[PDB]
Amino acid sequence: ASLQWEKLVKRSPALAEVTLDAYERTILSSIVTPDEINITFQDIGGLDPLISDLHESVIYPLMMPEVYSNSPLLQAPSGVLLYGPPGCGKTMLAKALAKESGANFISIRMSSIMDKWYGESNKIVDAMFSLANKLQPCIIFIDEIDSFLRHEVTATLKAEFMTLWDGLLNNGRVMIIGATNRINDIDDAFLRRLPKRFLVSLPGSDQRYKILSVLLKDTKLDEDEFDLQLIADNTKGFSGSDLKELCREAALDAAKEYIKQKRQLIDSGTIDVNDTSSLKIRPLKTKDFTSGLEVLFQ
Amino acid sequence: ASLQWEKLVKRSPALAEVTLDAYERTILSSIVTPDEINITFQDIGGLDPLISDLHESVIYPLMMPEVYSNSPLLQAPSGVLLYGPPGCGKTMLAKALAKESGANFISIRMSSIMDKWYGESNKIVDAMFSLANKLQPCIIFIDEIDSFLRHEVTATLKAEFMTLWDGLLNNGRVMIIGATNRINDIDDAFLRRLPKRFLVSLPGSDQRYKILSVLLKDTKLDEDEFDLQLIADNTKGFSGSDLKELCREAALDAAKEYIKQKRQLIDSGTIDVNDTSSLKIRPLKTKDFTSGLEVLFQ
Repeated sequence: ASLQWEKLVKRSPALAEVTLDAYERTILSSIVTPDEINITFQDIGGLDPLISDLHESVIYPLMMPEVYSNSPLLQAPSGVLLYGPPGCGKTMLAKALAKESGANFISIRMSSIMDKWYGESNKIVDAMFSLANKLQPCIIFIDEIDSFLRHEVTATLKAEFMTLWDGLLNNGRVMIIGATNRINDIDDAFLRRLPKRFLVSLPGSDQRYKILSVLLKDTKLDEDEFDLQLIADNTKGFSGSDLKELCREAALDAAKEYIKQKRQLIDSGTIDVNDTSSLKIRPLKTKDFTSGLEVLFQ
Repeated sequence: ASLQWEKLVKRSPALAEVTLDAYERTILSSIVTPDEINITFQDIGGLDPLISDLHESVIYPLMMPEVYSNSPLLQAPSGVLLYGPPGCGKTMLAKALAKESGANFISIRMSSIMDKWYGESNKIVDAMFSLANKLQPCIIFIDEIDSFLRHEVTATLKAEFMTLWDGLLNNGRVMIIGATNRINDIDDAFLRRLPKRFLVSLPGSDQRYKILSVLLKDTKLDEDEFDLQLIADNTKGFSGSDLKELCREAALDAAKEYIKQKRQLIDSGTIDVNDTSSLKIRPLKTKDFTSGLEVLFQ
């Protein structure tokens, strides 16, 4: 990949004094430079509500890293998450972000890494954070982040990757951008590291139907008094993560009745404190979702 | 501590079949049972805006752990943070929370642990999560969490403690409650693990003055056009974390002028892209804080 290295050397003259190692050369082919990206923000319609926040969170820290590294009150986010329903253009938006900020772009395909290296894959993940640190400003892009790193070997890679992710905290020039269609399926350990999340677009009635179906797939619903279609039709403006909060509020309403009757039995001397009794959290109803619809504004 | 163990055995009869180890017996003295706590919510005035959220986040998961462990849509928070200005009663509120929910209460004094054990302190921290798991429901209380675990030895304890903190995620019966007067000084790795944060009370004008003073202690302020007292007097309703967002917005306004003039110089061919020029992020002014005052509502 001597041809790839010669171009990045001419862009920043200080790069010719840098030496890669054996594992970093193999990943050098996976690097996309800003002049190779073909898409801009102009080619993407509907970014008007996001342009301002995208600059403050992504574009400015990459173009202007001296300010965030010199100012205590200014910090670049550890990771940025772009999410929306299927067909919102999350992958092209990340490429536009890379070109709009003049930063390099590396797209991790963990399956492509794992299938080629197996047990040696952690050295490829490690040599990729160092390579992104050398080719700064560099955007580490993780598409379909909900499935990123799913047995016991895949758990070793997670603990290693999170250590590397927290390592670039003191680094305004390296950014991790995640993209997903299933925000509710993102590992909680990832979401803790994505402080900035950008809603690309809203899900339609059919998409909100499927989101609620997956959210309630292991929850006991009422055989008579439950209506998925009515709930999905009256949740316009709800995102995937807003619908999860609606299901959380619905289950909370039933759990309140549960603990109210449980206290009534204990405070009336009916049952023991540790007594297992007839108390089972009741199946959810349509009213629990209709009566918790204002969770969207919280 | 055979006397302490006999009381906890009579409260829950299944506990007499449990065996502690050598390190867990030493911590058994540090356990406070609900009948030893003397304070309730009635003895604390001003909790009316917080009572509802305190139940959903702390009291209900501890009294009703079978529901959160049986319901996928219901999860107990990993950690809860109680914060407010000095004199808000954060420590007594955590004790009221423990008594109101009938859970055991262990107060970690890391200095008391470190001073007694030094290098063996990690085994005491480890034997304390297991002891809280056995004496469930148990509240792990961390007061003055901003100073919790601050050289290289104190970093080993952090990585160990965070591993234990993430270990009790699958545990509705063990909760970590942190308290602080300096929320802006909390380690970011802690804040990522405190999803629920309860504002006990608001800081007064004098307290908002000191908060802004510490926040801006390393930031270049204008010699003529800066007024701390005016900003502190007109930030009523701002918390400690809201004042940090105000300082973040102020520094953002100056950084916008910086990157605007930087682009003007590059787009006019005046300077090189990597040219170090006369561009220095300008000292903050009073107007940057007055013009970013609506960050409180975001």
